Amino acid sequence: PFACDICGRKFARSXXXXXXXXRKD
Ligand SMILES: [Zn+2]
Repeated sequence: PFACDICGRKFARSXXXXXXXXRKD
């Protein structure tokens, strides 16, 4: 795994890394 800064949570690698929703909301 790897963690986000902005979430403080663990995730995989995942071509949905389409979460670039850290540009607009
Ligand atoms: Zn995140």
